[PDB]
Amino acid sequence: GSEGHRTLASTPALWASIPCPRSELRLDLVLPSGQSFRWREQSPAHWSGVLADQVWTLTQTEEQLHCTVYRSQASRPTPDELEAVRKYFQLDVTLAQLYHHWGSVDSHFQEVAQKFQGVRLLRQDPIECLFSFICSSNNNIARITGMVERLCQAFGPRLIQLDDVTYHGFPSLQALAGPEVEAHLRKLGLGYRARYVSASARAILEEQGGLAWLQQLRESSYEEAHKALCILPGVGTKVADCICLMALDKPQAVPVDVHMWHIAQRDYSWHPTTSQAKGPSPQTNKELGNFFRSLWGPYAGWAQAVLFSADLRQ
DNA sequence: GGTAGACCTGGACGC
DNA sequence: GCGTCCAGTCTACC
Ligand SMILES: Nc1nc2[nH]c(N)nc2c(=O)[nH]1
Ligand SMILES: [Ca+2]
Repeated sequence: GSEGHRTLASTPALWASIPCPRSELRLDLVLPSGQSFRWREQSPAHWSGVLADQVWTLTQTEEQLHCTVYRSQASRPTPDELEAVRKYFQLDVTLAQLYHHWGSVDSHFQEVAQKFQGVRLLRQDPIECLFSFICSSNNNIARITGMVERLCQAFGPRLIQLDDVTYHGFPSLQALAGPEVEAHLRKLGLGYRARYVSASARAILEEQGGLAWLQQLRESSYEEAHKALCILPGVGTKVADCICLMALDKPQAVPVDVHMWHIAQRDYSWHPTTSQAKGPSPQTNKELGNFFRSLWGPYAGWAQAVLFSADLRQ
């Protein structure tokens, strides 16, 4: 009982709650949907992963989000620690207000959103988000998840061990810039993205001024941020958009992938207009992004997450 | 400025 | 069982 991944039932005294209705968040729809790749449902309806340099397990009831953290004497999450979670899930943003608005201007959204509530955006660490999505290009969520895992296991700080699972913090820039990192990543199966991670780690550290350069984009403008990211190797329109949206507070950023193209064509009968090409291309992708923004507004990136997540459930 | 394949790696087909 | 197909970014021309 004292060992292994905790459960709300097995270690009651070891869980603190946070007011949060299923309407505001659905762990099962958010955590495995390709925003963050480091959450695993170790026990049914119980998700474990690293949050703010500590390992947590989370599970929810109808109106509560149950949180438990592994740090020395096993205690309960403190009010400050719970605050780290509220920030991770950006709980100050009311999902119901957004859903209402989107559903109100988009018929199709209302339709889909009635069966997929609780899909919101995680507020992620810039570095993890950056490299995690560099590994996402021309790839599938299942594969990306393993790559990210092995990556953290090889270059990330070892945290704690639950059962046979050893958790690691996300690798530092210096670590990812180290010697022979690409080669090691290749043996780890990242394919040609091994070089991207390495190259981008070094470019940021030995050309852009380092971490301060990234962290600073949060205050910059979507246009600026997205522009600056494409500098980095392996970071194109999509990855840049994912980073802006998921880690830089750019809620209007709309990543364009295979899923968003299908959704556009199938549910909106969309077609590029200002672009002569009628298939994916730097031009058409850019236009699609604008179309969704024009369609959903300032939080288009969040609306996009709802449909994207629902489109995975096929 | 705007299109072609080429591209690591498996799960999933189709044959 | 073996050969496609599929889940973005970059480069080589046009
Ligand atoms: N459009 C889009 N593509 C994605 N890829 C991954 N991995 N996550 C997303 C997402 O949220 N949106
Ligand atoms: Ca594709």
